[PDB]
Amino acid sequence: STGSATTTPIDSLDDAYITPVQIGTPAQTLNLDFDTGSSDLWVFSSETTASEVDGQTIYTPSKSTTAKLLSGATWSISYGDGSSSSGDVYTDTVSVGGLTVTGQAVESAKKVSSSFTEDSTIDGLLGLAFSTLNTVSPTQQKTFFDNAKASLDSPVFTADLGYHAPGTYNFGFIDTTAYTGSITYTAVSTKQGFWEWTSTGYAVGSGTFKSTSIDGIADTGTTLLYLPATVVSAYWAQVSGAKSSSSVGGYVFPCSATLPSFTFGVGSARIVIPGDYIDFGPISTGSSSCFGGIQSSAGIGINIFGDVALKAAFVVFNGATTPTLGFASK
Repeated sequence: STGSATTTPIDSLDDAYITPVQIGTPAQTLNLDFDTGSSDLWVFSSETTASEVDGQTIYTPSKSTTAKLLSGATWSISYGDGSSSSGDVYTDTVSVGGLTVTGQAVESAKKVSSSFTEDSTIDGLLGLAFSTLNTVSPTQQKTFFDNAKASLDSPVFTADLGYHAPGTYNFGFIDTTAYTGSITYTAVSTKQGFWEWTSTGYAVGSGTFKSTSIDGIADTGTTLLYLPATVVSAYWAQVSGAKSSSSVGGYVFPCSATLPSFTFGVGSARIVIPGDYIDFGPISTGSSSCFGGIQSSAGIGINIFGDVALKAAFVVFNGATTPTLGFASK
């Protein structure tokens, strides 16, 4: 089997992407944030505290003839941005782009943190990291991809995120028309539960490529590109007026600036992020200070190839017995 679904930016900055997901019988369609940096499929639901729902579409398990409570199971998650959610668990039928999994753990939120409530466009998350990170207790549950894998034509999914435009998540096949050139594959460590890999270096604008190993994770659920402070300083030094602002929380630059591109290495190959992709707009409405899309990871503990980087590529998440990542230009 295969599946194919369009993913759509939630706003004009590409802050996140939502993909329609069918849950239950009859289907309840929720727009989920597919997140290769986490491993829980959780949804706003009829069980979510009413004051914490503000415009999201909810899953109502009592209206699904295929829903079953997973007795005793609870979940609780905290993300790198400080947000969180928790609740209980049902199993139900879940379909993405025509690919159906029966008995998928659907984690129903009883509580969500304010950032989720305040984002009416995201009805939940669909995790695509390794199932070892799944938070369900006392019996850890498998991701949608893990459950689907054996049925797929090939044990892979691909992320093709758009710049200010829709893109595609495919399951079970490589669309060879969706990228240019060849796909360069690179080794993955699953030791932290992430799609963790090592970039071979970087360049700023038309500058020379610096060969240096940068370990990080491919994370569709993170907006920006978080890299070591040395790398980030080298980038923003090429933007007149750019500076790191403790009060704003990162590098800012004059909105009148033209940003240079940023290149990252994948083996001997190179992925070029156009300068425009690094502009995240005014820090507040009407400001002439703009927020940068490349930020320091120094306070995170891990480097994160978030959407800024991933949307410059066609990305293969190869879930074979030894997983690997593939990147192509597009």
